[PDB]
Amino acid sequence: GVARCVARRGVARCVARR
Repeated sequence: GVARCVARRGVARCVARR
């Protein structure tokens, strides 16, 4: 449920984790 945007080598990856 937690939409987390993580910067992965410049790329902004928004993934929902629980």
